[PDB]
Amino acid sequence: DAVVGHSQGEIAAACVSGALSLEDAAKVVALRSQAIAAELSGRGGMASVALGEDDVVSRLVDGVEVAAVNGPSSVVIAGDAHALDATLEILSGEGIRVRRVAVDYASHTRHVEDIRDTLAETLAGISAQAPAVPFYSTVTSEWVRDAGVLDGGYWYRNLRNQVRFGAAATALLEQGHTVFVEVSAHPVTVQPLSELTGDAIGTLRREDGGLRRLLASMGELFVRGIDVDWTAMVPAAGWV
Repeated sequence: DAVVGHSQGEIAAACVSGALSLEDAAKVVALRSQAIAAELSGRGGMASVALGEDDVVSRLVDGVEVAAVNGPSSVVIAGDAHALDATLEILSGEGIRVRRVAVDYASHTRHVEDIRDTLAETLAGISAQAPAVPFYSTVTSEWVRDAGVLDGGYWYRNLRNQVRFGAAATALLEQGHTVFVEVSAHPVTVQPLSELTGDAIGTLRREDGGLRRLLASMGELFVRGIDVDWTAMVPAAGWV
């Protein structure tokens, strides 16, 4: 009924939602990942401060901007490494649970304002068709129902401007959406979503990326209430 994601998590959230062709989505993601590797590395990092937007912004130092609004009680910060170290020392002095994440590239900050023309050149005219499944956008916080509009400009803007995940999730909850199926190799968006709605199922986990975890996630989705076609996994046999 909809597919949601965060930044890079919005790539295939636009691919299988009827808003991207497979080949051009592959082109987009290859260019994005190579651009991230080439330039953004060694220019910052993410630190999760286990507080909401107001609490973290009351303590935000210069040079660091809120990475995204992930929830009224969970907001990550991103900025220059020295300011991150100072803010983390201050937070530890305050005793608030704060956790770095080993990211060498500062994402969705001022650093993105330098290679914008590169993304514009590389992502010009990508076949991002009109979504047969309408994804409520997060850059502008409204449903997009046009064909060919979603070019590399909004992709760069998602890569640059702060993502309003909390507002988008609240709007989706208020518009009747309840089931949030988190699909990745390890849960990252489950915690915030679950603290907001209490219904979140992750697909894979660390060290358990085999078939068994896939069937477990499918079973969780099936027991949640949605119907799944189990006949594909198991073929026919004799009478028992």
